[PDB]
Amino acid sequence: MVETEPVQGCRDFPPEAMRCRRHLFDVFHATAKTFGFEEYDAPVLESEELYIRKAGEEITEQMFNFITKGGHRVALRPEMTPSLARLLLGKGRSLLLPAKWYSIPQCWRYERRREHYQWNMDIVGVKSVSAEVELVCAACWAMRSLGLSSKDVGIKVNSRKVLQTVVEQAGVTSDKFAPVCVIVDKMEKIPREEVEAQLAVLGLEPTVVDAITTTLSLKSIDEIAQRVGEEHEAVKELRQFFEQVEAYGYGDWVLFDASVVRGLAYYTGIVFEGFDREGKFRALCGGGRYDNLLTTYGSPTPIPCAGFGFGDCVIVELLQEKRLLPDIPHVVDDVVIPFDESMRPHALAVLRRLRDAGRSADIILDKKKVVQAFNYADRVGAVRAVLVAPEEWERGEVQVKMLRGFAVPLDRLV
Amino acid sequence: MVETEPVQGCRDFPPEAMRCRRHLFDVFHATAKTFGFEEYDAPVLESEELYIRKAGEEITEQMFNFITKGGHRVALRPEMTPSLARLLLGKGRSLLLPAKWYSIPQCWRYERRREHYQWNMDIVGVKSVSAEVELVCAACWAMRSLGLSSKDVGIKVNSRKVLQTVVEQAGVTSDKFAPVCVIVDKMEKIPREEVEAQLAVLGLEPTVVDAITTTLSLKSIDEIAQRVGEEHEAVKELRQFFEQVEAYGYGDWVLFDASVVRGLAYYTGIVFEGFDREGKFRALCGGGRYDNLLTTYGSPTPIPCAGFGFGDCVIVELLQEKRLLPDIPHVVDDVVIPFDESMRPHALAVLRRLRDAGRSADIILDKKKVVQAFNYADRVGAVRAVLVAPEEWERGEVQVKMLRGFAVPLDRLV
Ligand SMILES: N[C@@H](Cc1c[nH]c[nH+]1)C(=O)O
Ligand SMILES: N[C@@H](Cc1c[nH]c[nH+]1)C(=O)O
Ligand SMILES: Cc1nc(N)ccc1Br
Ligand SMILES: Cc1nc(N)ccc1Br
Repeated sequence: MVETEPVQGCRDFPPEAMRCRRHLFDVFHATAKTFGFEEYDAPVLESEELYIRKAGEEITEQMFNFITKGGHRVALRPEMTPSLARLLLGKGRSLLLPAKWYSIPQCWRYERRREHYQWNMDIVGVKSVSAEVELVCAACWAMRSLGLSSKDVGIKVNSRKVLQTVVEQAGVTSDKFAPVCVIVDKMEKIPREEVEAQLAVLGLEPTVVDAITTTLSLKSIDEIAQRVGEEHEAVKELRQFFEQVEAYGYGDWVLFDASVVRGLAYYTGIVFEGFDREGKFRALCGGGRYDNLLTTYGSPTPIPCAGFGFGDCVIVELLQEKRLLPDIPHVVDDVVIPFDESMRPHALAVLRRLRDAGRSADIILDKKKVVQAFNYADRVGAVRAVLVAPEEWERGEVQVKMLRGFAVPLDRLV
Repeated sequence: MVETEPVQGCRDFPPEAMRCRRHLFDVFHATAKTFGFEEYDAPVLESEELYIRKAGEEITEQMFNFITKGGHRVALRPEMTPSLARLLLGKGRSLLLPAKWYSIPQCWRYERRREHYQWNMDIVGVKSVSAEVELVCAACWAMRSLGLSSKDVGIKVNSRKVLQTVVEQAGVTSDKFAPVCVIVDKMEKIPREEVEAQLAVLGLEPTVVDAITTTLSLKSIDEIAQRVGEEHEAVKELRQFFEQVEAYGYGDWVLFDASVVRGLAYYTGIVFEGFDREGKFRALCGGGRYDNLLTTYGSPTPIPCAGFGFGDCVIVELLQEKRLLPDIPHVVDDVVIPFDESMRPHALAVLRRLRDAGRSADIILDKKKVVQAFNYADRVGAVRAVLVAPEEWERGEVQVKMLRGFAVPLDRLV
């Protein structure tokens, strides 16, 4: 035999598993359309340039890359956001803004699974927190559409500006801010002592760290205000954020967590994460504001951006745990059963009529006995079995039977 | 700047181009559902083993492949059919047959464009030509659904068994039959003299070639019969085929062409190609019967298979040529315009109501003047603009205006 298992770390999607994936993707699509985003795509294979940010990131560290025969540096994309930036940047003044773009790219890592699908939603050209508000509400919407509630999940929200103020006041050149987020992002996962030591390696001093941990463990926006001011950008922003989410009707879904930073270098302002309220699973989704990526890529004018990624794995685990992923059995409207081979030409004409009317229909393709054909109809989840027999055809009729046996005229079938 | 162009031979799909791709994919999906096929997927990255057939094929020759860091032979799939076989074979006795599986994989080649999307439709477990009939009718259906007619296109049909009989009677061991098809497949593309010389290289003699070209240029099924018999498999098959397609209502779409072989090694019986009736474009789609692939992959019992691939490029060129690809402008049902920032909380509640009712709606995310907001609504193709102003909100109303301005109650919006 040839190897029937897929390549290391990659999933097969036979029809059963594919119905589960469609169930999910359908929601990502429907949500995106509900929120007015526009679909886009770009190649899974990008130039390796695009992902060299040098902030010790997990996503750049764990990169599926290789060299073409021509000697060019390429890589299977680990995330979408850089591809988006390339596209947006490719369009100059010609891109109407604001722009709301979404996609469901397969993304790759080398190491544990090595690929996944990630819904991406991004808003371009909106300075205000109204964008983050929309994005966060989109993630909730999607989760709600999958049957989840604010009892089951929520979205932790923060701003990196708070910590930016604190880092800056510590005398630390602003270049250090990206690696500091990537290290502090590991605060939950790994112990307190082993995070400290990373910051010491990147040249930071002890009193400047104290203020980091303290601010990380601040429990409220009012507590942040005490430390930084009530008309600091972040406080006004976050109050506006929570006020807007409150008004849209999703206030029970969102909450402030000062420990939330995310592990990506490019986030400048608000950042967020979906999580289950039982503490069982990793982040359901993740995003934030990244107002300087496109300047970094060489845009002559800075372009404000915000968005998120919502993976295809954790959501499923969670939906299984909550018994919200029932087997989706296959369905087709009609199965057309010729009484025998002499009725095939006639069964085809029937098949053609049914399909013309927008119905999904099979016709039995092999030579088989009526009861075996009917069993088959049940097995593939036919709503209806349509028997084409010679005695009924002579009368201009067929025999129909609902699975979930009467004589019926041809016109009246549809 | 970073490089804004995609990697060599790969396409970007910004929203405009993506709407064109959805237009097409929608039809592939809808057709598949109409014909009762089940979606599946597998990884774009496969083991290179899977494609070593050694019949001098163009698809194996032009393979996008590389080695992982672990030293394993892998490759971006050039086609789907081998992946399908792996899947089908992975399921043993447990796969209910017949099975009808479809997918729209991106496929890859190294060399001219290096990737494309290819609708795949395959039927597994059906001995009879009813499968090829269904497949061919599916391809037509799809093309018809894109606005094309039998005046514009058709599907040339043949059987490799005819040539098999002729090759065998020439004393040529059956091993030679796969390379002979791959060479003769180049009969249209390259000149008569340069095809002859390929067959001479693979050890064939002169009189055996004469019979090949003559049979290739036979113009009718009746002419084939003269040469091989009226109850040769192929003649009975093809008559059954054309009779069945005739009965389904698509007889004007299909026709016999003895020169049709396809360039793939695995086809055993009936084979077909879509083409434009003006002689301008390459093959729109291509397929056939491959009853021994799964035996070749190590199946303990032979499993009959048939199917086709339908690329995303030629169809588009053709649809453009026939003016059947109009710009699909963006649409959204509602754009919600707060009179000003003090009306935002209220505009959100409105936004929430609209979306709850299944409508697609935006809300203006930046701070902007009403007329600029309304311009924007037009630019993104809003069907309707919904103005949330303080005088109307106090009355429990909004101002609605159709783009393709009245006071309206909130309940009555939906
Ligand atoms: N690229 C981010 C998600 C994101 C989309 N837009 C902004 N952020 C991630 O992989 O987590
Ligand atoms: N794999 C074939 C198409 C096909 C699908 N099933 C059978 N044949 C191609 O690339 O042309
Ligand atoms: C979980 C994950 N994250 C990435 N960034 C890329 C692939 C995979 Br799998
Ligand atoms: C036209 C084409 N054919 C393949 N087999 C693979 C990629 C591409 Br592009």
